[PDB]
Amino acid sequence: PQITLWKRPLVTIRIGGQLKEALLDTGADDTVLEEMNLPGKWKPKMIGGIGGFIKVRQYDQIPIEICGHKAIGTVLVGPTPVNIIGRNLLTQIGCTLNF
Amino acid sequence: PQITLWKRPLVTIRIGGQLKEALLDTGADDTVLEEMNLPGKWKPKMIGGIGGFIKVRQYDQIPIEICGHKAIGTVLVGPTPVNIIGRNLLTQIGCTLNF
Ligand SMILES: CC[C@H](C)CN(C[C@@H](O)[C@H](Cc1ccccc1)NC(=O)O[C@H]1CO[C@H]2OCC[C@H]21)S(=O)(=O)c1ccc(N)cc1
Repeated sequence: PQITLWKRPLVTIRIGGQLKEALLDTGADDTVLEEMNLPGKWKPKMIGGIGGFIKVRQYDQIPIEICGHKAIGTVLVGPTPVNIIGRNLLTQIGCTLNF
Repeated sequence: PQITLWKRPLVTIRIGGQLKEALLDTGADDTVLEEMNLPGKWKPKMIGGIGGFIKVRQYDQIPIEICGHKAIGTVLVGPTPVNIIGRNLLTQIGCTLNF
């Protein structure tokens, strides 16, 4: 689709058989999801945002269907204000900015 | 233009003197710029993201040129690590997400 920006670009994602709303966030290098259970090994990591640093759990090679488009990549789980889809997965679904 | 997301979507903006590099950020509701001493009235505000909140000064009706496109609107100013062009101005320069 083409998504305009008068409203937040929120879309439905499917991860681990669950449906969630997430924000298409071109300002995010990484994909960061609110606290949830994902299977498999994870690694403790830290990331910084506008307000400072948080601790996250890094899950590698996780499938997510974003608005009908398949991605398989790194997902960070931690205390983000909202689920964000960052550039690591936006590139996989062929997302660009246009003006 | 079309901007892929392999790299951070940084572009040149102008606000007065001062050309700056800023992120075209679909995840930011409002534009937030690094500390700078703008003229005019303003109001304090707190904006939240990963890590928590920062305090900013909200200036209204500030003209900004973004990649040669004219925009005018709210510009938040505070201790952000990166200059961020948010949705309030992205719509003004005709910017969409496409995939
Ligand atoms: C609530 C949604 C989202 C977290 C809001 N943020 C915009 C976001 O694009 C920031 C923009 C941002 C970029 C870089 C530093 C700080 C902020 N990115 C971000 O936090 O990304 C993190 C995930 O990947 C990593 O890559 C960048 C930092 C990490 S924000 O910076 O906090 C923000 C919040 C409110 C306004 N008005 C403007 C900006």
